[PDB]
Amino acid sequence: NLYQFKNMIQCTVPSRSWQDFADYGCYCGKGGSGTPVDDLDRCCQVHDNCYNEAENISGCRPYFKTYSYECTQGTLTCKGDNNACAASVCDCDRLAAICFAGAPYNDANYNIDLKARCN
Ligand SMILES: [Ca+2]
Repeated sequence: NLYQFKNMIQCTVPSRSWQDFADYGCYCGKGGSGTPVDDLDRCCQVHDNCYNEAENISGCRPYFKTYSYECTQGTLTCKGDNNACAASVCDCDRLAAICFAGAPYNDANYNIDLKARCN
């Protein structure tokens, strides 16, 4: 769920406030369309697409599904007790969190005008 994803981000990128990734480019947060503006945005595009794919699973609601995971000593792990939905969503979140940690953060790309720039 989003709370868990927030925690994944807090654990792979403790140097930023989680909310720095909640409204960035065309895909991080709200958004879900247009040209990814940079590598961080591309991380979010893959994440968004990953969620859309997980939503094909019956009863699978990525913002809400509580999965089983651990963030310890620099590593994120999706646990074996996860059903197909939980495993898929956890993987989406894990990969995105790792992606965020390796992407440059451009302040100019925070809170961009989606209606104008993400068509
Ligand atoms: Ca999004």
